[PDB]
Amino acid sequence: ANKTVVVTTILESPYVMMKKNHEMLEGNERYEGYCVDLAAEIAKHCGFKYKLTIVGDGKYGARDADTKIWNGMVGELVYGKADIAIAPLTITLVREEVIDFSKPFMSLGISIMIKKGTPIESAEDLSKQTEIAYGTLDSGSTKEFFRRSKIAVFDKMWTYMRSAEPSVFVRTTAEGVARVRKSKGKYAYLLESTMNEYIEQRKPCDTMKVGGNLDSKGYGIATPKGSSLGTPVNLAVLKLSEQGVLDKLKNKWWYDKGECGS
Ligand SMILES: CC(C)S(=O)(=O)NC[C@H](C)c1ccc(-c2ccc([C@@H](C)CNS(=O)(=O)C(C)C)cc2)cc1
Ligand SMILES: C=C(C)[C@H]1CN[C@H](C(=O)O)[C@H]1CC(=O)O
Repeated sequence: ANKTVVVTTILESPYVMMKKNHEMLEGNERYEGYCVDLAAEIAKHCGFKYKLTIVGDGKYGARDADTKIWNGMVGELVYGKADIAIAPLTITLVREEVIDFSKPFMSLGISIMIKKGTPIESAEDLSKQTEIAYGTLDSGSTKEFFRRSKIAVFDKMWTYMRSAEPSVFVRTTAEGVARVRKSKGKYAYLLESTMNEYIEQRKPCDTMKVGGNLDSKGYGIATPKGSSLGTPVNLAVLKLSEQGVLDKLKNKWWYDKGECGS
């Protein structure tokens, strides 16, 4: 018999956040956000009951080089702790080797966030100077993009980033944004275009996404290999795409209540 599906997700705005009064609420109603709405829609279309759970270690999915153990949401799928991950989980080769990804439900690319007024318009711009420091998260797909790259500009940027003092890496999105804002234009934060756009729409409206994206990829819903859930989840993403629901949800959580005008 079918079971209540365990959905692993993560606290990251505007994808998932706890409602302000979550202590007096229970279960799935404790949370709100893009991925909460998406989870609800996927569950509706696939006809399953589910329980939203926040990933234990608060990570996305990387494999320890020594222990070979997978962490984060990917880890929870791999080790049978959860049935599906619904989050801004970037589709990458190393992850798709061990879990199944649906077709992407949101597009994004690595992008540059600057404090307004920063004389930077592209990654090449960053790569040609040191006055304005720049960095990525200390773990995740962006950092890996830089570590792995064979492209000259990106390789130059990685070389700079790994040796820059003090460390140009940050541990959370909030930290990157905060560093940008506090640095009077002396720090630029490399982050997924989706988060960049989100933050750009929030007071005090002092950040800006600049330039084209450095790459082009997507977020996908993840399930363990051979899961019975994989096919219907994928078909559900397809259907929600074609009926305009994904566009509607992104507008809902990104732009509808934007605080920085039009
Ligand atoms: C990791 C990469 C291989 S990738 O991200 O999968 N594709 C690379 C290529 C540049 C690319 C990157 C992103 C997208 C893209 C296009 C659309 C979407 C959403 C809106 C819908 N995805 S869908 O499968 O086309 C749809 C019919 C449900 C999400 C991602 C399409 C192609
Ligand atoms: C927010 C985090 C740490 C996640 C979100 N997507 C990327 C991932 O799935 O690895 C990470 C962001 C990044 O690497 O810039």
